[PDB]
Amino acid sequence: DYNLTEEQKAIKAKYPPVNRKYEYLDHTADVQLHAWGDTLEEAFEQCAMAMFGYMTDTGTVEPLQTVEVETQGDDLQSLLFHFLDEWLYKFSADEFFIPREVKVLSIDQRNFKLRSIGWGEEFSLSKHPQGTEVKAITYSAMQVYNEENPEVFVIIDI
Repeated sequence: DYNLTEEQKAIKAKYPPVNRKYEYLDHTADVQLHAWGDTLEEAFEQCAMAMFGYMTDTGTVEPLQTVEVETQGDDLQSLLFHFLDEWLYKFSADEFFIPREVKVLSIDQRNFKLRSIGWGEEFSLSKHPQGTEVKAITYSAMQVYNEENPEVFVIIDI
């Protein structure tokens, strides 16, 4: 939860809220993200939105521009890692993109390939509430469950 300007509240009211299927467990130097959904694809996209949700109130981001992230791994855990790593790099460099919403179109469970898409705009300290900088994705405790109730767990450094 953040404190919003009047302008930020107005943008949040103009766009549909994103359903939140994630939660945080805070520690001194890192945070565990837990995300879930009806599909593994939904658990992945919720994990990405949980990550960006730690940096700002993504409800205040306008869905002006579209950005695609495609990636591969050697298993589902490393696929998740590189998926989050690539989205974090879209934010931290180049176009400094912050997604309001992320969608995972497909995960190839055989080859560990993924296609995803996000809608958003350039991050800006004046338009977007300041949250906490995500310094890195860590790989020490990736967890992926891909049975009846898909869910993922990841630790990010702050």
